[PDB]
Amino acid sequence: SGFRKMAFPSGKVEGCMVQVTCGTTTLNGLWLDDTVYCPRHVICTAEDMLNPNYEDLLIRKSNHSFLVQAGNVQLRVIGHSMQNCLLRLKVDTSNPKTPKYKFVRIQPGQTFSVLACYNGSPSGVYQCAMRPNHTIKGSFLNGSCGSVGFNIDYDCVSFCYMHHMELPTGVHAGTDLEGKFYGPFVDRQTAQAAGTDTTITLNVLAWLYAAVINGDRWFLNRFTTTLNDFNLVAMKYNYEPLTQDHVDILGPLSAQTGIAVLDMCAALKELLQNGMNGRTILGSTILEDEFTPFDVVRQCSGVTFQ
Amino acid sequence: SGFRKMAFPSGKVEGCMVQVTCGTTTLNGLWLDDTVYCPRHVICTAEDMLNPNYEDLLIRKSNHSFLVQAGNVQLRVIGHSMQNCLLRLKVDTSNPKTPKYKFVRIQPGQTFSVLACYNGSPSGVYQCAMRPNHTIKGSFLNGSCGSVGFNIDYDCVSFCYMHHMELPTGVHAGTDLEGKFYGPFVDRQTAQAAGTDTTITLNVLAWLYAAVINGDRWFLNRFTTTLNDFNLVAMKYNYEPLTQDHVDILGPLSAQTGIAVLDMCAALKELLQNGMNGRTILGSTILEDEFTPFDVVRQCSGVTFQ
Ligand SMILES: CC(C)(C)c1ccc(N(C(=O)c2c[nH]cn2)[C@@H](C(=O)NC2CCCC2)c2cccnc2)cc1
Ligand SMILES: CC(C)(C)c1ccc(N(C(=O)c2c[nH]cn2)[C@@H](C(=O)NC2CCCC2)c2cccnc2)cc1
Repeated sequence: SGFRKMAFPSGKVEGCMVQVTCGTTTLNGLWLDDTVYCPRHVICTAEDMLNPNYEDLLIRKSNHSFLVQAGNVQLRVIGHSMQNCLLRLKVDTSNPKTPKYKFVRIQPGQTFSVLACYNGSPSGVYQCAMRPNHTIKGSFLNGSCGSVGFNIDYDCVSFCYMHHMELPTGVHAGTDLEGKFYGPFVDRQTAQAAGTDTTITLNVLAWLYAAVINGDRWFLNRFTTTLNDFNLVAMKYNYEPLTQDHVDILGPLSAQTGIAVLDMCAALKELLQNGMNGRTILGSTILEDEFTPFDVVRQCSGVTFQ
Repeated sequence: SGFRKMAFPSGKVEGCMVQVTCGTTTLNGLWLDDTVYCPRHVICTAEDMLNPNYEDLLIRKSNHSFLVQAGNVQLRVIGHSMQNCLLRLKVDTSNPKTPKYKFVRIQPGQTFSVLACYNGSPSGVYQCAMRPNHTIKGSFLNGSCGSVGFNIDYDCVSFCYMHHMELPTGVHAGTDLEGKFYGPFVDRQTAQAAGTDTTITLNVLAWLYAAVINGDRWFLNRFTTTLNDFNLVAMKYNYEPLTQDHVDILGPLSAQTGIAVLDMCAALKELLQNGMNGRTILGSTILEDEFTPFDVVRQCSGVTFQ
């Protein structure tokens, strides 16, 4: 029993974290086989983060401009190239701890684990959702850049996020492992701000199903709704519209609990309109949107507490 | 910026997890040097968990009654002994991944990371507080027994918890790594239930200091309180009394923010009496008690956002 934000075990990623220094700037990098990936802003001067030209800054560097440290061992850089907002540094040693891995680009609403690192040293792990506005609600201090986000399936690490910067509201922005930013953000100091966010409806529904699996039904009702009628309410409460594709995704959870998706939508409509009346669901006084249907299936029992 | 429940990186512990089987019962064990630690209830029959006599059950076992598997490798048991509610199985191989480690008994209100494991395979990591009633609000399914809790300081793993059982309310009970239960619980099926819990006042105060460090002061006020006057209110709201020792612990956070401890206590008194009026603190609509003063110092910047 229980239901917590649960991260993946971080050991396979810990063995990949290194420190990269260029000039006076140090940050984290990710060492897989004979390549080290890191944010390209490692080459950026202090006095000009307002308007860097990365092509012009990088052509002025040699391989020995970069210092890469794996623990207390120096890795010699033998090549370098820019890919989007990442640098790829070729090193003279293949990481003997490289796990089976893939690079994936994750979609808004999907979750991943973050290994927060400083100076190439892992410091903590936590689970995050990619918000609809393409930010994450992380916990990062100066020098956390280059920390990565990932999911693990059958001992294969799917890397999906590298941290680049903090926005004015204290939330975080970064790229996939091809160096393409999530959202409309850029790697320079500008006035950019996160856009308005929205609540991830599919995840709220998944979490209400988790509550039923774990034995709680207090918030159900005798009503149903049409998709369109629910979406009229969702707009009023800044929830994402529900689509037929999202209804289909909830099929297995609906089958395990015997609660039709549109019947759960009617329960959610009532909770939005009337509130929770001082009660809790899975220990929470608010509706939670940072668990996906997959996360619920991963964590909950496959047998409902009827 | 940000503030999350952050676990320690789990890799040093992952390399210690093994599977232990006796008869038809399988659970997790912890392999350090040439010893495997696991719950002694691994030797307990299905048809008699109501009244096991562990001395009488264990004398009927040999070394080869126990099967220990580290990944796909079998470890031969060459000795066994009971220590309180743990079994210590001596094996023929010293774990080459044994980290620097210690066993510690943690006090109520203190936090630790849990590596949830099934069949000796790590599945997830999360951060927990030891409640005043000696339970934890974990997330554990059948077969999670033997999963461990730990903290990490300068690459030394301090193991503090091994999971034994789930109580009727869905919370979890276990032992230190000497096999002594936290709380008044026993390793058999009885009517036992968690006692009434209480809110960890020292942790709430630490988290209000975290909110000031991160830049938010909305909940402060112009009042102060005496320790005794605060404790009268704490009793009404099921908060633990504040002691002078706990005031002293808050010294460094008070110094970093310039807010005297008893002045923060006055802020907390007002929040208990008046509520939060629809506002949030560090993203939360409720007062949070699962971060210790040490956790706040570990995670927050050492420079207040003034
Ligand atoms: C060069 C530029 C791309 C503009 C950049 C500058 C600073 C940082 N940041 C670092 O900490 C860092 C830089 N180099 C090594 N570390 C911090 C940051 O984004 N500050 C913002 C305010 C000014 C510019 C952006 C930070 C703090 C906490 C978490 N994540 C990042 C990142 C990017
Ligand atoms: C023998 C006894 C000590 C009574 C015991 C029995 C079952 C378990 N439990 C297991 O899963 C297990 C046993 N052996 C290997 N796994 C589960 C459990 O506590 N059920 C309770 C209801 C009946 C008895 C107690 C469990 C579920 C989820 C999380 N944690 C534990 C533990 C202890």
